[PDB]
Amino acid sequence: YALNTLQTALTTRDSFDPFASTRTFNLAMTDIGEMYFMPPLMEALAQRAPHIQISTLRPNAGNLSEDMESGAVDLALGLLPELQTGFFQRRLFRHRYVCMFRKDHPSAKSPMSLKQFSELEHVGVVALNTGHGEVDGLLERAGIKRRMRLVVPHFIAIGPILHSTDLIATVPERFAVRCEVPFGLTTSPHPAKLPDIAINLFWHAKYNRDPGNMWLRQLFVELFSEA
Amino acid sequence: SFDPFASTRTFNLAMTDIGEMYFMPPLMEALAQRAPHIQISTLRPNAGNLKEDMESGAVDLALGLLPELQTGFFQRRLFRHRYVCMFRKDHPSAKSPMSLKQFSELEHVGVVALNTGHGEVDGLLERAGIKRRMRLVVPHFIAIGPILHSTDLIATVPQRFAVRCEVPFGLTTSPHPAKLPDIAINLFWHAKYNRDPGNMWLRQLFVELFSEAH
Amino acid sequence: YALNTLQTALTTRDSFDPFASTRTFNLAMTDIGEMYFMPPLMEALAQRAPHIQISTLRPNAGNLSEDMESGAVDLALGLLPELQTGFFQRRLFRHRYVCMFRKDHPSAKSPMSLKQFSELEHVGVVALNTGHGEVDGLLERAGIKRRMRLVVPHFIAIGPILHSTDLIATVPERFAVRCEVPFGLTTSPHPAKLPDIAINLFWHAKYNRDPGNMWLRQLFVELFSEA
Amino acid sequence: SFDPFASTRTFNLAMTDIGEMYFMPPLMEALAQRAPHIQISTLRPNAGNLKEDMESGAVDLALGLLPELQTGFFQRRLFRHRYVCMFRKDHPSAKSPMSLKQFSELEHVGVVALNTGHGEVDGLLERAGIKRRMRLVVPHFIAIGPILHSTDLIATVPQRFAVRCEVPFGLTTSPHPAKLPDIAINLFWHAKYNRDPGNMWLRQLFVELFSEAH
Repeated sequence: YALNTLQTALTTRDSFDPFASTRTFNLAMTDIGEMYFMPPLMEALAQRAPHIQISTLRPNAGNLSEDMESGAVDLALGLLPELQTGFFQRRLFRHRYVCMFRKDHPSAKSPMSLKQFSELEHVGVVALNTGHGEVDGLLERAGIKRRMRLVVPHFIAIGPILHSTDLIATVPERFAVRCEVPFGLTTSPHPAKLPDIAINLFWHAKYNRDPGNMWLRQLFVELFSEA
Repeated sequence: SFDPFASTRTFNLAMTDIGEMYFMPPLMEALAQRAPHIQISTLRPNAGNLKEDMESGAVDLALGLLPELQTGFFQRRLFRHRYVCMFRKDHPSAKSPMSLKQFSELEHVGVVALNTGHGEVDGLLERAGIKRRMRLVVPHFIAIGPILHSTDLIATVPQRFAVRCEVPFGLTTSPHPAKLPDIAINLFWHAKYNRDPGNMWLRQLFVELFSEAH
Repeated sequence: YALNTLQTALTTRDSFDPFASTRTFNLAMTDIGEMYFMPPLMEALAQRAPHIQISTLRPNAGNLSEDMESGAVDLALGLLPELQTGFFQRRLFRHRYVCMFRKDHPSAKSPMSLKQFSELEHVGVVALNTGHGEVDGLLERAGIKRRMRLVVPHFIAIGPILHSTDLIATVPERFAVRCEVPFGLTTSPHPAKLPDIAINLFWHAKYNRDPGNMWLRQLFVELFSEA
Repeated sequence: SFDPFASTRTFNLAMTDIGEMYFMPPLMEALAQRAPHIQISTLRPNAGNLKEDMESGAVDLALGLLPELQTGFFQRRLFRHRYVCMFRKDHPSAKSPMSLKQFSELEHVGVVALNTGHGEVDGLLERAGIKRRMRLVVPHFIAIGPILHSTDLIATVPQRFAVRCEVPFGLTTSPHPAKLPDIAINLFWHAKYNRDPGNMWLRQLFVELFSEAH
């Protein structure tokens, strides 16, 4: 603790010029994260730091905690409960779950009732080891019966699937927003009581005062923080 | 015997994220009318052990390149797709067909796509001396559509991914200026299930909707 | 399947006279279940079947599935997702979660805000391997910070604790109802979005047509079913 | 050293359900003013391995009868409580002090309370020839208060449980007509933590609020 903090503060830190910097920042995030964060982020970086490189990865890949300590991963986004001691953290926003289907669905309504929700057919996404993976069990434990026509491991094909079928889906609202116009889809408030999931920004304490890290962090907070 | 309109069976299909985006929408549309009570579920080829799960009937069919699947597996060509180059339709400079000169001047989103046919792309472009300004690297394909919509980035991408993205994200494609090989996409099943009537029927459905032989 | 169903229907079944029956029914249920079900149940049985014996047990005790097959446990109540094939089932109601504290609390309000909820101190109950055990993680995953003054494994002492302190608790609403008057406590709607939990009545298929089982079942449905 | 008013420490106390209901309300009331920033957490003696968890500091103190805790543990008597007999105050016939004759005529809720001092009760009443009409048997004590409130059942119950239930559930007690032994309730700690200042302080708090020596 002590000999580490005093060492991380006595070393000369690498200055950061956003206009000139050529450095690569590595960020951890889920697929929903990638699709939500990267478009506005890359748009902003085009005007603010034109020569940096961004590279993303999923939290499960590599060893996240240790990669963050060594500087190999600069930031992490999501829920990530395993990041505690050694890690600073800051809530960006709360995902609220919502209900999605195609705009010309023959029966689906907004606001959808719990009764209709349970009559209709569904595409589910497993989303293993993320907070969205908890959704199927939350619904099962509320005794909300679901005709599960299709289950997929991840979110990539949800938009296209809902476009061509009468299936409905339970998705984070920021996913639905990135999907409504492109695939011709509406949402409804979720008729089940689903809990929100907090999305946080995490950095290791070694880089709490690194100027480049501080600069990217504050960007994330600037673009994505609702607080 | 196997009756599509009454069957209540669960089929378990292994495919990549491109596979899922490409096969599933038209497949589910077909099933709405042909097998209203079956259940489909997908998984990635790297999830679990694919060979063993297919021998045991946990996984009914696999879609993709999949050179590992040799002995004990039948396979049937479904299509080849080329790599294509993608960008937003109102890109300030990008043109179709795009030149190698422009390709190398412009900024890119790469996707790593590890343990997949699409993961060879970066290596093949390096070895051909094709330099690339890699602004953004991502592991998978989910975010490419929206990223391209909101930036002046360009992506190298399988043609059938581009088919699912062009209209939705307001994008255009160009034939790829680099000499990239085509990717064969095959339907796979274990020998044990070669004559299983339910397998046969779904196999035949995939051929019908996705085979470009004829 | 087939040789079992035809065997369980060709055997003469034991008649049931509620007024005369002297038989012991064994029911599985959680502590919250015991406190909610047993008082009204025993009250009803005093007038309907005065000579039967009831005995309860927790689902984790013994081997529940196998004990139900053999007739050693007659019924089970709760969520119990492990009971599927071989088991009939019927939803009694849905637990909605609620917020509890003493009626003369200096600061607590109804309806409590999410902000106050997170300012105040809490008693938590772990409730391992039940749906109520999921609550702490649901709140953690919504980024709802909680000053956890006290944690207890089970619900027994919640009423008394809330009576003598300024702690608040997150409890099923039927628990709160069995507690409000006795311990001088109010509730508030929960400011967090918590999912309901379904409470079901389960019986094995061997006893689907046993008259005694059928009789107790229909009693549970009669007293406790909100549908 | 150890400073109550600033300490931010977590103490982990093993006790039964009666223990929890009895000790925790007055303990938490005392701490509100004496140690506003500590954290308490409880568990049952059967949960985990108690001996090993106390040696390692996972569990700071244990409250109860606990004859297993011999070598490596100090202990201090806190109180003895008698068994008592409980029923609703407007019971149609039940009287205090209750006779053995009435006790055996009336209907009962028993609690098994396995692996606990209170679990000996059923056996002791059988061996004394005291017959009992056991209408309801439950494993634990949670539901007894409400059950007694809504029925004409009677329960044999530790006196300190009855102390927590009498007024809330509108109940009365009688000294028990059977010859049941008292239950000693002791405070326990591992030898290793005999001079740990934080342990010492909480130990002393328990003695202050719960010791009936003086």
